[PDB]
Amino acid sequence: SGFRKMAFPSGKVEGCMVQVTCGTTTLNGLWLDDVVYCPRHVICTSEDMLNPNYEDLLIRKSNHNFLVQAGNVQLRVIGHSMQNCVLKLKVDTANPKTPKYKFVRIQPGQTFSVLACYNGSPSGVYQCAMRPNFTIKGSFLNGSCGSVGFNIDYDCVSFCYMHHMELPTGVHAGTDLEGNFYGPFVDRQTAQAAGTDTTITVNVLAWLYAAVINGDRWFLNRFTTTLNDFNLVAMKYNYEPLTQDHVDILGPLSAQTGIAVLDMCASLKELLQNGMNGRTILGSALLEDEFTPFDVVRQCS
Amino acid sequence: SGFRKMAFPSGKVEGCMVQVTCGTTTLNGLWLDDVVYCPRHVICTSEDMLNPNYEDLLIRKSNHNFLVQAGNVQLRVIGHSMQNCVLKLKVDTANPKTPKYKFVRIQPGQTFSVLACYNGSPSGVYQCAMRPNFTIKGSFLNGSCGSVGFNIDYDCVSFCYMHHMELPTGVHAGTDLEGNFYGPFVDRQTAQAAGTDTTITVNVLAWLYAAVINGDRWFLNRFTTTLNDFNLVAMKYNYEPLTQDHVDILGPLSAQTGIAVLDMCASLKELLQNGMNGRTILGSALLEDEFTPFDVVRQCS
Ligand SMILES: *[C@](O)(C(N)=O)[C@H](CC1CCC1)NC(=O)[C@@H]1[C@@H]2[C@H](CN1C(=O)[C@@H](NC(=O)NC(C)(C)C)C(C)(C)C)C2(C)C
Ligand SMILES: *[C@](O)(C(N)=O)[C@H](CC1CCC1)NC(=O)[C@@H]1[C@@H]2[C@H](CN1C(=O)[C@@H](NC(=O)NC(C)(C)C)C(C)(C)C)C2(C)C
Repeated sequence: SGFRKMAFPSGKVEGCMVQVTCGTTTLNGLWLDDVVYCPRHVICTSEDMLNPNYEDLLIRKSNHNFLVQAGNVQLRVIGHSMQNCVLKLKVDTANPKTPKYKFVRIQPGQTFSVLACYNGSPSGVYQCAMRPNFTIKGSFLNGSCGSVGFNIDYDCVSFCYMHHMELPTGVHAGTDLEGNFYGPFVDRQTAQAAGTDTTITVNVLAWLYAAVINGDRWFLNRFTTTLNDFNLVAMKYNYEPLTQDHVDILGPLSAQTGIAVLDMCASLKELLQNGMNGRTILGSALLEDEFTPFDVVRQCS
Repeated sequence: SGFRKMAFPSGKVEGCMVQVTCGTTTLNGLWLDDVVYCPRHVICTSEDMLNPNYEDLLIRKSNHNFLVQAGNVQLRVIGHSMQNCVLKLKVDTANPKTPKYKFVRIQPGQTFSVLACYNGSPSGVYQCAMRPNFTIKGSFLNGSCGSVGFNIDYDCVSFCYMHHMELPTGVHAGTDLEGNFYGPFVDRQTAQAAGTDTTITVNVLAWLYAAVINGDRWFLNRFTTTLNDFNLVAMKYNYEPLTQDHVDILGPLSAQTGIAVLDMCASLKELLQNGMNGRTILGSALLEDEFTPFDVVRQCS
């Protein structure tokens, strides 16, 4: 019983966090086998970041320009390369705490846990969703760059995010672990517009199913809608369109609760048109959209 | 920038979680040095739990009645004792992953991270507050008993909660790590009334300071109140009284933001009397009360 924003246990990732220093710039790195991954702008001075040519900046760097600290132990860099927006520092020692892992590039609307780190030391863990506009609403201060986002499936850590930058609205942007940014952003200190964000409709529906599983039921009704009629209301309230693939994904939850997906859409439509009128769902006065259907099944086990 | 419900990194606790089986009952245990701590009702059958005499039930148990599994390895119990509502199983092996640790009994309104576990395997981590009525609003399913709550300060894990039971409202109750329940509850399957809960006033104020630190400022005003006048409004809205000790604790946050504690009380009073009128604070449409002043200082670092 109960429903919380639940992150994955962070131990397997904690053992991979290191500190990377280049000149006067210090941030976090991810130590897997004998490679340390970190944002490539660790090689930049502040005046470099305004319009950097990373090829030129890196060609002027040597292995001894990179100071990597794994706790108390300093790791010797024996090689460096650049992949997209990440820097790969080959080190002399294989991380003995390397878990079974993969790199994955996630789709918008998917969730992951973030291990916030500073100077290579983990500070906290929390859940985030990749927004439809490919930003994330994290909690990041100066020094958090290189912190990673991840999911776990049995004994495998799927890394999906590395933190690079903060947007003027206080939201955050970064890359997959192969250095490709999510969204249209670039690692250059220049005006960059984030797209207008939207609400992740399939996640709101999954969260409504979690509420029913936990006994929150006041929002249900006997009406129904068509998938096409629901999407016309969703468009008005800046919700993402619901597809039949979304309906199929919500299959197991609909079967467990006995509430057809299109029936739950009718209840969501009324919540959008009427509001909640002083009531709450799972302790929230807002419609919550950073729980995936998998997140609900996992926690409501 | 940003503000999230942030749990402590869970790695140090993950290495302590084991599985304890007694007959047909299986739950989680905490393995520290050569002792395994778990809820004492692991020795109960379902008909025992309706009105158990734990002294009689335990006197009929032997060491070989306790099956402890640490991952793949089975731990041999060489001794057992009962402390309040916890069972202490002495094992033949000292846990090599034992962190620096303490047992602490927390005050209501304090927060902690929970590592939800099933069959000795960590499932997720989230933040909880000890409610004024000494329940917690966790996320616990069958098999989660023995999961622990904790805080971390540098390299020391302060354990403060072990999970025992679910209340009919879906809220949760448990003990400190020395077996003393929080609140009036007992580990017996009998009607037990939880006290009427209240809102943790000092935490709401801390969260309002976090909002100002992050640029959420619409709720401020130029009014002020007296501590006595504020507490009269707090009593009407089922908020806990604010003490001068609470005011002193909010000192560092008030100094960082330049907003006097009693000035923030005036803004909270207006939020209570008027509502938020379709606005949000730190992404919430409700006044949030499970962030302590320490939680804010830690995350808004
Ligand atoms: C990390 O590298 C770190 N050391 O933790 C750092 C985190 C930020 C939080 C303040 C310091 N990231 C950057 O410094 C990042 C590097 C330059 C500029 N960066 C920013 O995050 C800037 N944002 C920004 O200019 N955003 C746009 C370009 C306007 C959209 C800050 C103004 C927040 C510093 C680069 C390469 C993007
Ligand atoms: C744990 O021991 C476990 N194995 O995970 C278990 C968790 C609950 C969640 C359903 C199983 N806790 C108990 O079984 C606990 C043991 C008996 C009864 N318990 C309950 O949690 C019951 N609650 C309850 O009766 N609450 C009161 C007494 C009405 C306030 C359940 C009805 C939820 C099983 C004891 C000793 C309290």
